[PDB]
Amino acid sequence: NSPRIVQSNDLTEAAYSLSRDQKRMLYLFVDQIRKSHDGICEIHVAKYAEIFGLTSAEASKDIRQALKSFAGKEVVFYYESFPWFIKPAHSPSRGLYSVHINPYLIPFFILQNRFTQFRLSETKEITNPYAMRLYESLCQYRKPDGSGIVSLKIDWIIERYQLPQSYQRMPDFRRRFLQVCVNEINSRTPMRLSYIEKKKGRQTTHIVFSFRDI
DNA sequence: ACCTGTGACAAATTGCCCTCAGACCCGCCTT
DNA sequence: GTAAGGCGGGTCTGAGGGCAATTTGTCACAG
Ligand SMILES: [Mg+2]
Ligand SMILES: [Mg+2]
Ligand SMILES: [Mg+2]
Ligand SMILES: [Mg+2]
Ligand SMILES: [Mg+2]
Repeated sequence: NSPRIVQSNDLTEAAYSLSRDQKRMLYLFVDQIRKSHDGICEIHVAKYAEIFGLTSAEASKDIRQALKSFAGKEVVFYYESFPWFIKPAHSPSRGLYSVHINPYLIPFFILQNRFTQFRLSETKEITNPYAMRLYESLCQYRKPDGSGIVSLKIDWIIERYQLPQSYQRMPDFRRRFLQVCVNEINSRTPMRLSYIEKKKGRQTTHIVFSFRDI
């Protein structure tokens, strides 16, 4: 009976760079917003700890540092850029944080034909944020029986997930992004994932993912 | 030229550990 | 002896300060 996150495909496919801790918080904002609004959300240290199996101390550390690092981050919807926050976060009470999400993001969070959905228990053990991005993109194509198949273009992966510059060399892309993230998904989610490479000449251009549910 | 994979090293991140003051509660002293 | 109402101290939290072991980001070399 875990909380069911649903979100517009525009967010699944947006270009941005967030840490694991920031994305964990972002799922709860999207849930809060969705039960309704004006963008103001809230996070309690003690429930976050319980949700993600952390101590109170380490939850506090994760929230605090995540919140400070939102400053200056933008989100781009394909070409329109917005800041996530329009005011700094603050604590009215011990164990409580209050946050001001950009009100212009609300429509981008929630069209009834174009959406992505997963239960939070599916992603809360993933560590690498890129494996988080990848698992959201695959869910976007999932069927009721839990299977799907999709071809993603490599340049689009690099742009939207904002992979670091040295992964433009394909052997580094293979070793440090693709193999690690397919292993995490196979190990940390109920999804079972395989893939093959599409070539054009000597260049590899797309990755084709197939998956089913356990 | 282009392509691949591997070995090295640096920078970042993980779950831990400790300390100490804030909020909350309630047994006991006082009247 | 009882009973009602305030206070000091004890427990529960979370806001800080750290750590070493692993993972991620980068580039030389060779095939
Ligand atoms: Mg990072
Ligand atoms: Mg942490
Ligand atoms: Mg060529
Ligand atoms: Mg060598
Ligand atoms: Mg050569």
